[PDB]
Amino acid sequence: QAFDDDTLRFYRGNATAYAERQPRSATLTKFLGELPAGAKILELGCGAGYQAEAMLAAGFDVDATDGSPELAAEASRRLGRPVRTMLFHQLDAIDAYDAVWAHACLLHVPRDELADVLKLIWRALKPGGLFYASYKSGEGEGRDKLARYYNYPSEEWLRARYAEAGTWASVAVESSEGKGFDQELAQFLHVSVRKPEL
Ligand SMILES: C[S@@+](CC[C@H](N)C(=O)[O-])C[C@H]1O[C@@H](n2cnc3c(N)ncnc32)[C@H](O)[C@@H]1O
Repeated sequence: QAFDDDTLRFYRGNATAYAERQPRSATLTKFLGELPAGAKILELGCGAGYQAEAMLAAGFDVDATDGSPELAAEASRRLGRPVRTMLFHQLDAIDAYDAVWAHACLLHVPRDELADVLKLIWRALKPGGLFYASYKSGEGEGRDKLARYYNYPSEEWLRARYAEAGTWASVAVESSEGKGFDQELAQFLHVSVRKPEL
């Protein structure tokens, strides 16, 4: 399957504690700066909704979603708006979003299913749309002490999967250094791609 059960089970049993941590906004600010005001944005794996809240306040039309009903519930309370429950592989929209934001969530997709998920995102994006996704880098898939699955890919592996998923007009990648929820130091790869213009 395109999702890991124990990963989702972790978020559904630790939603209160996890909802207390706010993600860094550096890459979000850069992302929004590359979009027109009021852009239509789909957020995948929105978690507690901190970033969806920021995007909405910034004037964007955000369709926030998360695979965990528990976290989606927390996000809906924070946003005062509907945060729907949706697993990545359930996406089936076509040319509906100017951009897609997926912060530290597609890293939970089983390696063999990532390309297919990226293809769904390609289809959901409008021509010329921007898609950002961050991943925890590594040299092989694994699972942390909290039972969360990570695809732990290299930039080269990610680029190969993105190329198989579809034709991208451009692919930009930058890295950052930060501590994960498990308090372990980790490197994150931020992939920003553009869907070809009409
Ligand atoms: C590390 S959290 C990041 C939440 C957020 N974007 C942030 O940076 O705070 C990983 C997110 O991916 C979501 N999740 C895990 N598996 C997923 C799946 N297969 N479909 C969609 N959501 C999923 C989890 O519920 C969780 O909210």
